[PDB]
Amino acid sequence: TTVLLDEAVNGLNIRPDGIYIDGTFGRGGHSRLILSQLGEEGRLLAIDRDPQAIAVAKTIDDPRFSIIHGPFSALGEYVAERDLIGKIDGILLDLGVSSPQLDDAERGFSFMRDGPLDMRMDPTRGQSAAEWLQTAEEADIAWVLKTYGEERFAKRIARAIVERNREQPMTRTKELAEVVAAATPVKHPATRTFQAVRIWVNSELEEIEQALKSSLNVLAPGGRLSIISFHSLEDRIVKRFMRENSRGRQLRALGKLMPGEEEVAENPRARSSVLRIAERTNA
Amino acid sequence: TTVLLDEAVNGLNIRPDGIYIDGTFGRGGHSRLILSQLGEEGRLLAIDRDPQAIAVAKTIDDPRFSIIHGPFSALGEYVAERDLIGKIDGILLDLGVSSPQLDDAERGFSFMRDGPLDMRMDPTRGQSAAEWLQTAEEADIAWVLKTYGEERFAKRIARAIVERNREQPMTRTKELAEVVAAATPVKHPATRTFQAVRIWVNSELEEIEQALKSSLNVLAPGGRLSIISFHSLEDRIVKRFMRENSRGRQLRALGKLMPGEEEVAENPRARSSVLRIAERTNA
Ligand SMILES: C[S@@+](CC[C@H](N)C(=O)[O-])C[C@H]1O[C@@H](n2cnc3c(N)ncnc32)[C@H](O)[C@@H]1O
Ligand SMILES: C[S@@+](CC[C@H](N)C(=O)[O-])C[C@H]1O[C@@H](n2cnc3c(N)ncnc32)[C@H](O)[C@@H]1O
Ligand SMILES: Nc1ccn([C@@H]2O[C@H](CO)[C@@H](O)[C@H]2O)c(=O)n1
Ligand SMILES: Nc1ccn([C@@H]2O[C@H](CO)[C@@H](O)[C@H]2O)c(=O)n1
Repeated sequence: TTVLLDEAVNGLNIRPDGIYIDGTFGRGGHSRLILSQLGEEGRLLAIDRDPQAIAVAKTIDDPRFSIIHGPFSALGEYVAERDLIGKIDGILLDLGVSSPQLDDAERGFSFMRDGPLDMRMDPTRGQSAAEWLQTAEEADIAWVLKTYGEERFAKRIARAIVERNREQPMTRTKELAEVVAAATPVKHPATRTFQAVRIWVNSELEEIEQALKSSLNVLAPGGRLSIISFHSLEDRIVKRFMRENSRGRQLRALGKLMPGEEEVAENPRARSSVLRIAERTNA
Repeated sequence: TTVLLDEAVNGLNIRPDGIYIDGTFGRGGHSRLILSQLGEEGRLLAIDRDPQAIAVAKTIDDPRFSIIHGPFSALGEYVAERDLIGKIDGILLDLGVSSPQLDDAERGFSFMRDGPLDMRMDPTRGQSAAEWLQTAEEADIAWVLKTYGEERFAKRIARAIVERNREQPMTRTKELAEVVAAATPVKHPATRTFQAVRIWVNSELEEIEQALKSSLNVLAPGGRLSIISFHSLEDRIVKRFMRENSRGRQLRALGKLMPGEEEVAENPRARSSVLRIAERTNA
């Protein structure tokens, strides 16, 4: 069994007639897993901001299942639209990018394979990486790199980026990667930068914050939160939130699980993953 | 699934040909569960200081299984006796009393049903509760009550106990319970006292400390620690130990799980249980 799949689903404490949210449908792994544990009175409501994820979800032929296209920050609204306030028995969030977003160079997440410098989980709307970098001030880019990338060279990288875009506007991931490599002495030099930019383009951290906030208001008594963070910056947020809300009383923190050596050798990208689980009290 | 059984066993990350220790055999629940996941090359070594537990283990007819009668603090020695140093793939400890110890009034753990004031997990040796209380100084008893019981009234309770034993030596659990109730104003008054005395008679906290210490030396690379604490005083120890030894590098802490509302309503005594999991690194 794995932390990432088996433990995360366990965390939801599924009952057959319960009502669950998969806030990060992706390719339906968790969703299918949850559905297989639901009875005929069970209900699964799924969310994803990525159209391709919606395209997968669309094919699921189950009257108990539905999908919403939008950010999981609007979780509270979705639940209100359906008069489900206080009737959610579990919310699962499997945070970060999907494998298709990573593997399809055209989605523009990769500095390894060339593609449009995009980085949007939802390319239907909002500002792309290229546009953001094309308009942003040096100080802005620097702050993004330091805060979301933990990039020591944020200032010089931001400088080099601004200069480049002043002279020859960047449009492709490989251009960005090459500018970052050049700007830095000498892992790959552009990794943290790409993470920082991605996190900015997608508001990933604030998204998590807002979803966690709304979760308290939508959960039934005994309702579960089962949240997988991909890396430290997300996890910091999940931990802070569970800590603040369980000390005293609206939540009871039920703990935290990380993948062992075997699971990480089996799956490399699980390296920094952290599952956290909590439960809505009666307060 | 439960934290107490399913999650704890998951924590061991069992491979079919691995070598595991169940340090708290009890009635063989975990042991049977582990065995069912072992192949023909697998090995389970079990420990318990309680003869009745040995009497259960004895009936298990499996060449892969063996039982040792002694404190789990001697874990390191047992493993050395068998030339298994560095070859243990997992150690499970399910801490505290067994249900039979609780339910059999004659074992003298209960202030509800009368029995000999004993409280020994291993009645074959060591000093009983009655003997300890019969010889101990007021200040000693007081310290035990405060530290292991978190009993506010430790001083007056210790005083009353000393006086009682000076006049009419206590020999039965109900005598102790009545003395404690009388000594205190007015839950049940004797609960914390009984816990404190039990913990002293059995050295439960130091036992845990020593076993954790030896575990580092016996574990193979990737070897697991899966430890269930029954209450806060044990858990404090497990947490401290995993924290100290994973910051920097001999252990990697893999997290912590607590039972949710449902599991605690299903099982009352799981109320304060905490599962912690770790893994031996290569250091
Ligand atoms: C790590 S994948 C989850 C994969 C899924 N658990 C599975 O088994 O296939 C994360 C998914 O959540 C989506 N996502 C990430 N953040 C989101 C957000 N803030 N709002 C809506 N969807 C989001 C991504 O588009 C991606 O498809
Ligand atoms: C909570 S019961 C474990 C029950 C077991 N997990 C099962 O499934 O049946 C704890 C057992 O561990 C034993 N035990 C507790 N502390 C011990 C110690 N320090 N050394 C050896 N055995 C101990 C007790 O005698 C008791 O039988
Ligand atoms: N609608 C929007 C979207 C993005 N921004 C960008 O936010 C950054 C603030 O550090 C700056 O980089 C700024 O360009 C904005 O100002 N308005
Ligand atoms: N072999 C032993 C066993 C127990 N004790 C008891 O340990 C307590 C120290 O606070 C005191 O209560 C003391 O009686 C001891 O001194 N020697």
